[PDB]
Amino acid sequence: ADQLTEEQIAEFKEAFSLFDKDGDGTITTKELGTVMRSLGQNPTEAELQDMINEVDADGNGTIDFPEFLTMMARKMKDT
Repeated sequence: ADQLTEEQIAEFKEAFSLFDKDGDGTITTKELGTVMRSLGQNPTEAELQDMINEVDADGNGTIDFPEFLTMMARKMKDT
């Protein structure tokens, strides 16, 4: 299940909404670094490339909404 407070989801929606202007909820991997920067997050370039190559398995250059959300959960020290 989600491990994010419901109020945080409102902000997360507005950040993704400004970039998923493609119309069905997809963002490009070239702007992938930009959405996280708008949210105030700057991870290592090594992590940036790795989180992209795990989900962009078909190399289509697009990332769907739940994939990006999974990666944002996966980078923490879980319990």
